Amino acid sequence: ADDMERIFKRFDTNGDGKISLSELTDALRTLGSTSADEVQRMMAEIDTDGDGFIDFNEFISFCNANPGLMKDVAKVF
Repeated sequence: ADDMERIFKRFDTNGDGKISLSELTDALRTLGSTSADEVQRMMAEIDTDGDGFIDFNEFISFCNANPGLMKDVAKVF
């Protein structure tokens, strides 16, 4: 099982290692999420400097998985 790891490695298929948040924040609701806009407008204030990508540390900074935004999203689809 996995909460965010099931998504991280999923988006981490480019070649470098980071994931385009702009694509993640938009590739969440399409899976069944709900609070996608919560980061869609705060993906550059959570950690990302502005480039539009994240290695891992910056990716987990948003994956609080508190309310169940990530704890119940990697199993949805």
